[PDB]
Amino acid sequence: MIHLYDAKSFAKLRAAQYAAFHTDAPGSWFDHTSGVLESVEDGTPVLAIGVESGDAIVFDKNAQRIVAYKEKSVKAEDGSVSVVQVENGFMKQGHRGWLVDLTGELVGCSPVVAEFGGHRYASGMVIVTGKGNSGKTPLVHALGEALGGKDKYATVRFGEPLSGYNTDFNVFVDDIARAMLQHRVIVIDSLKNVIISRGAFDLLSDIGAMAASRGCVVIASLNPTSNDDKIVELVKEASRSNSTSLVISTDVDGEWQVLTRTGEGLARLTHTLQTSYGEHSVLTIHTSQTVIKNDELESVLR
Amino acid sequence: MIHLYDAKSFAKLRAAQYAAFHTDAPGSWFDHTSGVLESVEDGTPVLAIGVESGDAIVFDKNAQRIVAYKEKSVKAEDGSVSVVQVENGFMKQGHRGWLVDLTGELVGCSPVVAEFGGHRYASGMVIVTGKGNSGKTPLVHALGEALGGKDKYATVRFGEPLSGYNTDFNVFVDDIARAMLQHRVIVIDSLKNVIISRGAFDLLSDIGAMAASRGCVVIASLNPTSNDDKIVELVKEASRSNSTSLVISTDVDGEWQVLTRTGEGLARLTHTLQTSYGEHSVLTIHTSQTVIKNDELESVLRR
Amino acid sequence: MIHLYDAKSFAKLRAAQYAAFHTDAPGSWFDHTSGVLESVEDGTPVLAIGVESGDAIVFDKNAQRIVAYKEKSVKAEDGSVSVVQVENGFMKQGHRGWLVDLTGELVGCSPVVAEFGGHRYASGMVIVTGKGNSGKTPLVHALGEALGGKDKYATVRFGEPLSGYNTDFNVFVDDIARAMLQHRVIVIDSLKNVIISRGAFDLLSDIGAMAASRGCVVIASLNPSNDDKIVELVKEASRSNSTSLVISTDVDGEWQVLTRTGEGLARLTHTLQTSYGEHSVLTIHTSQTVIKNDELESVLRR
Amino acid sequence: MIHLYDAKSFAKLRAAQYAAFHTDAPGSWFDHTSGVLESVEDGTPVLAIGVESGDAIVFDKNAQRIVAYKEKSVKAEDGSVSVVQVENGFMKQGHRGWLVDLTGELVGCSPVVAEFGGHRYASGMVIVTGKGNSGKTPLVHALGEALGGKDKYATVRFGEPLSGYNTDFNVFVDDIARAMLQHRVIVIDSLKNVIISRGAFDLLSDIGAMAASRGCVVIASLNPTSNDDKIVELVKEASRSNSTSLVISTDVDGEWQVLTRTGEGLARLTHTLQTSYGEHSVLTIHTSQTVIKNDELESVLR
Amino acid sequence: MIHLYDAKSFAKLRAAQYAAFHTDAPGSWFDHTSGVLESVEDGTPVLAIGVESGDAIVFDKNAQRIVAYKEKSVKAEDGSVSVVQVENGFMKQGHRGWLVDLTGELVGCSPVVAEFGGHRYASGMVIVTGKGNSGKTPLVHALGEALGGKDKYATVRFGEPLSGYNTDFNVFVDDIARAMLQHRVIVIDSLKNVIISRGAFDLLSDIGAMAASRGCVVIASLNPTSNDDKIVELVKEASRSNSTSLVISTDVDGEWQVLTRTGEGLARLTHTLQTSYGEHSVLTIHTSQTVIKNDELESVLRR
Amino acid sequence: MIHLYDAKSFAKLRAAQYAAFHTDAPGSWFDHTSGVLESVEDGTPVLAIGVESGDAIVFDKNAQRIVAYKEKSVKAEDGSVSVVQVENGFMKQGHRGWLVDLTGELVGCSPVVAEFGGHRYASGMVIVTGKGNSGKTPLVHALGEALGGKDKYATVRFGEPLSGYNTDFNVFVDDIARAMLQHRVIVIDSLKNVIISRGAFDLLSDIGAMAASRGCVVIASLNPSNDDKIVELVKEASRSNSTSLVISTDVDGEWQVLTRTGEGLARLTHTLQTSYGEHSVLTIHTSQTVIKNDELESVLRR
Ligand SMILES: Nc1ncnc2c1ncn2[C@@H]1O[C@H](COP(=O)(O)CP(=O)(O)OP(=O)(O)O)[C@@H](O)[C@H]1O
Ligand SMILES: Nc1ncnc2c1ncn2[C@@H]1O[C@H](COP(=O)(O)CP(=O)(O)OP(=O)(O)O)[C@@H](O)[C@H]1O
Ligand SMILES: Nc1ncnc2c1ncn2[C@@H]1O[C@H](COP(=O)(O)CP(=O)(O)OP(=O)(O)O)[C@@H](O)[C@H]1O
Ligand SMILES: Nc1ncnc2c1ncn2[C@@H]1O[C@H](COP(=O)(O)CP(=O)(O)OP(=O)(O)O)[C@@H](O)[C@H]1O
Ligand SMILES: Nc1ncnc2c1ncn2[C@@H]1O[C@H](COP(=O)(O)CP(=O)(O)OP(=O)(O)O)[C@@H](O)[C@H]1O
Ligand SMILES: Nc1ncnc2c1ncn2[C@@H]1O[C@H](COP(=O)(O)CP(=O)(O)OP(=O)(O)O)[C@@H](O)[C@H]1O
Repeated sequence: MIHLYDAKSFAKLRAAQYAAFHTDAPGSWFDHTSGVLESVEDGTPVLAIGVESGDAIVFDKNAQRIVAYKEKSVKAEDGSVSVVQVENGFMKQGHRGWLVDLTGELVGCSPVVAEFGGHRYASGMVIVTGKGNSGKTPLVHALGEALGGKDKYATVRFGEPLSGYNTDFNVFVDDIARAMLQHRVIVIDSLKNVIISRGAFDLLSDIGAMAASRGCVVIASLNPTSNDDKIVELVKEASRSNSTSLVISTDVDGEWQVLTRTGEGLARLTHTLQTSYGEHSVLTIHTSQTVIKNDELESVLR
Repeated sequence: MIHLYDAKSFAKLRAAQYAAFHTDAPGSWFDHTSGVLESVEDGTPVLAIGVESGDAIVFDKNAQRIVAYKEKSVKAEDGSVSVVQVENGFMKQGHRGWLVDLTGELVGCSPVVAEFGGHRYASGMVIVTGKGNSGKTPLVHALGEALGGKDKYATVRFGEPLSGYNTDFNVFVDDIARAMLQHRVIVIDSLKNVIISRGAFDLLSDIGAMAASRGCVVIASLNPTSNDDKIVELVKEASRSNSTSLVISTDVDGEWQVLTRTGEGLARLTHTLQTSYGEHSVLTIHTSQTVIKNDELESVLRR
Repeated sequence: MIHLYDAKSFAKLRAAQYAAFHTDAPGSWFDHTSGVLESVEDGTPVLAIGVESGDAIVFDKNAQRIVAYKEKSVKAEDGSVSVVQVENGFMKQGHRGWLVDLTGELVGCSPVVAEFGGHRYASGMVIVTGKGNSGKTPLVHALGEALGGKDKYATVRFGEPLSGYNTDFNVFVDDIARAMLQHRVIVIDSLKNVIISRGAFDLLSDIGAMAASRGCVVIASLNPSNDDKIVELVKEASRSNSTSLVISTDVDGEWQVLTRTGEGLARLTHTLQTSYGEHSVLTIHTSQTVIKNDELESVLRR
Repeated sequence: MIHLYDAKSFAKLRAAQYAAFHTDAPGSWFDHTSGVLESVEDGTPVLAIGVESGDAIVFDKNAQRIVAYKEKSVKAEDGSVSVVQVENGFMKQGHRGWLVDLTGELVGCSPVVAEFGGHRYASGMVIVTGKGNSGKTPLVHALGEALGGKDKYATVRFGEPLSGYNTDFNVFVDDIARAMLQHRVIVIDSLKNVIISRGAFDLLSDIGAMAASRGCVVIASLNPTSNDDKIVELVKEASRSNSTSLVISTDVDGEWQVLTRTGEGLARLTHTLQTSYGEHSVLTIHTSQTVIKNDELESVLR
Repeated sequence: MIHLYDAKSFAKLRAAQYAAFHTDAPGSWFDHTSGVLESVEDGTPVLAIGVESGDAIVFDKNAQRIVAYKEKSVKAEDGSVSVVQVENGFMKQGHRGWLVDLTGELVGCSPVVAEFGGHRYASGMVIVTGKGNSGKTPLVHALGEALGGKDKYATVRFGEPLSGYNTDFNVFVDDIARAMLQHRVIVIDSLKNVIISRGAFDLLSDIGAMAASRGCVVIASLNPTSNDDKIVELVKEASRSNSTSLVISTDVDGEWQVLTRTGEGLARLTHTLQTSYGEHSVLTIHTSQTVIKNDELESVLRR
Repeated sequence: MIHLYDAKSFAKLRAAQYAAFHTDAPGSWFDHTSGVLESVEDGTPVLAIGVESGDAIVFDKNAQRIVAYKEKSVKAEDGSVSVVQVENGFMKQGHRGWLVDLTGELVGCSPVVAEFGGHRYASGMVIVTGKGNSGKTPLVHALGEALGGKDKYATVRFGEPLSGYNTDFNVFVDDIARAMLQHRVIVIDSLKNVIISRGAFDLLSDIGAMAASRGCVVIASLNPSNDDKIVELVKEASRSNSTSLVISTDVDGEWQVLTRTGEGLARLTHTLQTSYGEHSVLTIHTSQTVIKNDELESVLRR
């Protein structure tokens, strides 16, 4: 819905947005939204996500896909009406994203998902990428472990010529839906095959906001291997604007720069990570706030 | 409809167009068109806007979407007939835009929406853009507040990987329709995701005229930072010709140039704004008439 | 239909074409075709024009749109049959353009629409364009007034972010149809939004011939963007879709008018001076040379 | 159909092909094929041509369009079966082109259509084109007159912003069909608007063979005005390979080079024309065999 | 179907493939496959080829097109099932190409179609092409005559602005189907108009294998004289990989180089031809074994 | 399905992935998955693969295509539901790939398919490619023989102008399905014709994972044309759609083998020598080092 503001209520929102990342307890937003999801009546649609064609499939609070749901209308606070109808497995009426209000008056946040090694990490989508020798798959799994902390992290596998990997996009979004409904920390290997169908475009534009509204983090690897002007700019756009955070490799092997958006038109934060390998190529991130401007960001985006 | 003119009636129109921006009371056009909207019979379609596919959804005066409306014909002054029919939520007959006459004989106006810091601002669409370090989201909200004045301004959120943001285009146009039906000052964050489907193209071409006819201002942020020849020229065209005003960043951080179209084939006006940040990144525009030619405009249009 | 010629009847046509522009009374062709239109039986289709999709809508002599019309066949002089049928608002059978013969044996003309300041102006489409500081919207309205003379000129508004402007292409062609059925002098602001759907392409290719056959003039502004696809389409429309061309020059206020006088005839050029009065109203100052194709192509660069 | 050959019967064909251009009486082939057309039973389809969509409309021997025709099968000499069926104005079964055998065993010819000023001219399509100041519309009409000789030549008008011009492609092909069924010499002004829909592509590939099989000549003007690599190469291909002859302007104003294909894999012939203008821009070709190689042809094709 | 191999049975195949070109009697494969075709039951589909749309039309052993054929299933040796069904003139089930096994265990062959002037020529598709002054149409007819020897060669005409030429693609493939069902030596003039619809793409990819499996040769002219990067690379690909042999003109007028694939991953053979013209432009090839590497091939492929 | 991990269970997986390539008995994974396939109930769908259109055909354990199969739902361990339905030969519900779990908890492996000449070879897809004089078809057959060892290898033929070759894509995928259901070592000649329809794109993205999950190896030849669109698609398929890469070098007869050993594991390189015998039969001469991404990208240029 839309929101009305004056000087006073806008200052309150900016202060609440600041708190969502800087002062709130790591993972609290996730716990809150779980409660919201739990309070929903049984079989009521909570989430819809786009399939390859651009149609959308719909899920309830138990990550069960809904085949049939009679049309129902909900009048929101602003006066706008939300209609939802599902027929033969697909959304007849409604929109893509959260079909129930997870956020209320609190929007444009970057809720804090976890803290690790003296740094706070944002929910939403984190894109792991860059050129050079530093490996992306070992990094996503190490971050997934670290930010999961006490909790296990979920791995969604997609589009690699290795054993057990799904290559069907429609199963991919079904995995992603379920992961976001049930887990705070999610890893995606890999995002290469989506980078084009309507579903693939829908996902790039939908997932960061879906994740941020849930308070979960989706950590996807994206190898920018191609030299093609069409596809390489789509990697830059997804890295710059479709993602909530960006983890990118550097000149020095093992080293990475993390770029975090802290909220709606707020300062973007940067820090550096050191890493090293153990047995069977398991990566560990070494444990032991500065802002970045847009000219620094565009320089890094190469 | 079409309008017939001679030397005498054309001079009258140019003089009335001048008044709409230069002399009329800020926000008066908006108040007028509200009255017009209020006088419409209940459930009668007043506005239609295009969805992703290029179909269109339709609304009444209370920003309520219309599912069913029997075909009805209205004979305008020029002799042209307007037909409107809605079936299963979508427009079967009719056009995109205002389905009732908000403007009458007064066309090509650029109605003054507000005054702030010694400068008058136009209704229609304002595109906020440019390259460099100066931030666009803090600027749209500051302008939204300033031009709202005594009134609150409405925020439509779209296509950012942050909490509570809608990313479905069909909900976006539903938010925009409602905002324009009910508020003088509107902010859009952000216009990146529309910049391509028929709906997205329809919106770029429809919104400025919709806004200007209502006497409300839509203030949209558009980051041009990507470097593809296809998409960058579409940002220039939208900035040059789809927008009623243009707010663009400069070399000096915090500083912006405002370029305003004052009316149908009238002089384009430029002025400069200074800004600074307060607590939690809230931007304030500092408080305390010159024309710009097309070669100056094209020079500025490079970013 | 098709026309058969020998040396003698071809010389007659060239002489009649010469007269249509050079010697006939300004506006006489328009008056003639009005009479033709008036003589048509009531509700009989006279004009069809293409909508966004490439379908076409149809009108009668009173600029009223026709929803239903039973199939009817007309055998022309050459033996060719013209069939017209309208169903549910759209043309089922027939063609785009004038559905009744306005021209007879007299074709490839550039009928003279008006005279002003010692120069004759052609009916058909006039494209107003060029780069630099000289303004196009003030010029189309000044020309519209001047060529209207004793008569008012009709303004069709399209695709500008200003109050009261239509942005729906289907209403645009409905305005244009009506203007051409009822007025000698027509202004279009602006042609930028058509410059792509089938309707938009149909209009660029249809309007000059529609106008020239009626003996009315359509004066459209077209601001010429730096994309190779779109810029060449502006050159083609300026070179070959238009009957006349009005283009700005180095000196502010000054314009060159390039007029096609008929089917494979000499193209004529002259110069205009202009200045502004109050509320930005433009006046054209009151007080025959041919142009070759190498001069034309030189001028066509902007 | 297909044709079987040995050394002896192939030499006979080459000798008969030589005769079709070099020794046969000008216009004889046209007279022959008229007789063939006349001998066909009434209402039997003789010609089908493609409309904008790629569907095709069909005609009988009197250039009357056929709405309905029951499926009929004809067993040719080679054993191949030709099926023709027309329903609701369009071809349900059959092919584009001549639906009856005009040529028999005699194929790959360039039948001589006329003789004028000491030179023989081929039937098929003649494309008139080139850059520079020499005008194309005056030239097509002068050639149309000259090659028509005792007979009038037919003019098909298409896609110019002048009075009486059709701009609907479906009417254009209906005019062309009729012209070819009833006249030896045909002029087309202009071919710019086809140069893209399936019909337009079909026409470029169909018309030369249709014309050559009838023994009529279609003389089309094509202004190569565009500077676009996509469209300019399509003008070169149409000029090189879709046309039977090529008339192209030169450096010297008034002067043209005619390039004629004399038959299936035969020598291409070149000659030069002088021209000048009279009253109301009527062009006269001045009255008072050499082969061209492929490297000379490609040089000229610029 | 698929084929299983070990070292021993693979060596046998390579030796049999060698024989198909090098030692077998010229035209013997064609005679064999005729016998196979003759043994088929009446009206049973033997060949399907793609039309402009990508649908396919089907023929029997007498080159008669089939309108109706009830679904029938055939279990091959490998266990795979071939289903064929024709309805309303078009293939409802089945594939493009030979609908009956012409080849059995002997695959990847390159069967010898004829011998002329001390050189053996392969069945399959021969593309005649190149730039310069040497003419392609006189060459295809001369080769057609020479390789036909005692037998007449069939000419399929397509897409030239000359008398009696078909320009409809659907008739073209009907001519080609019939020619391949009934003749060892076939000429196509010209392949320019296919060089894009699904049928045209299907044909480029289907014809060489169809011809090679029959043991007939299709000799097509392809003028590459146009200069567009999209279309010129498609001429190179068709010349390099869609054709079984390649005949290409050289610097010296009248002279041509023939490049022959002798079999599945075997050595490619090159030789040179001299030619001259007689009466009414009839070309004669003058009468009285070396391998070419891929770098030599790619060098030659530039035109 | 998705998999949950902590530090401990992730280390176990990496150790199991290491074993799948490095320590497990060559071909053991293939033998296991055969057993799995054998245990399936008769006529139950086990594999679906995409046809030219993007629809998919489905097979059972005996490589017999399924025309009809009533909708059936299977609840997996993670809670996700797999639905399969086949109607009129095509998949109505379900996904592309293995329709039964071949891999369980063990995913992202590169199961060892064979050992030959002191080196271990991975299942999945091996792309054989490169520029220069070294021949690809003789190499795929030599590798097919060598890795087959005691077992015969299956050859799928596609898109060459030679006798007995299929050129229909729908038969190609039917051959591939069957080969993978029944054989450990598979050769494909050739992959040029797929390199574009939805099926062709689906296959490039599906085959490596299908093969790796089965524990069979598909060895395809791909000759790399000088078009920027198509050449980058060859690089992407070589870099990321394939499990291993065999590429020719400067020295004739010599090849470099690049092997992915598992999910985000070290890529291994070794060199092969070859020579020809009689009738062009190639023999690979009988008698671990890692490669970095900058070395890989250097090699990827051809
Ligand atoms: N023990 C070890 N020591 C150093 N580097 C290692 C390692 N194990 C794995 N890596 C690194 O991890 C990389 C593999 O991860 P990525 O960079 O994501 C490419 P990928 O995922 O294997 O395939 P892709 O290119 O298709 O995505 C290897 O190239 C290697 O540099
Ligand atoms: N306290 C502060 N001081 C200086 N600049 C600030 C600030 N708070 C916010 N900003 C500026 O606000 C900008 C954020 O808005 P923008 O960059 O214009 C659009 P966005 O929110 O980054 O979406 P995008 O990344 O998809 O473009 C930053 O570039 C930053 O420079
Ligand atoms: N009084 C005045 N003095 C000088 N120039 C004037 C003027 N009034 C108007 N103009 C010129 O006329 C121009 C307006 O017409 P145009 O620019 O050609 C159409 P536009 O308003 O830019 O809409 P567009 O987006 O379709 O181009 C202005 O740029 C201005 O320079
Ligand atoms: N009396 C005369 N003397 C010399 N040249 C003349 C002439 N009358 C006509 N022409 C020539 O004929 C030309 C017109 O024919 P074309 O070259 O075919 C262009 P067009 O047909 O007028 O428009 P197009 O460019 O849309 O096809 C003029 O440009 C002029 O050069
Ligand atoms: N008597 C003769 N002497 C020399 N060359 C001859 C000849 N007769 C014919 N030719 C050659 O045969 C060629 C004609 O065939 P090609 O050019 O290869 C295909 P085409 O018939 O021209 O169709 P295209 O123009 O669509 O390519 C001419 O280029 C010409 O050089
Ligand atoms: N006895 C031999 N000695 C040397 N080289 C041989 C040979 N036998 C075969 N070759 C080489 O192997 C190559 C054949 O395999 P490739 O070229 O890689 C596939 P192709 O036959 O060109 O079909 P393609 O069109 O799919 O590329 C020949 O170019 C040849 O150089």
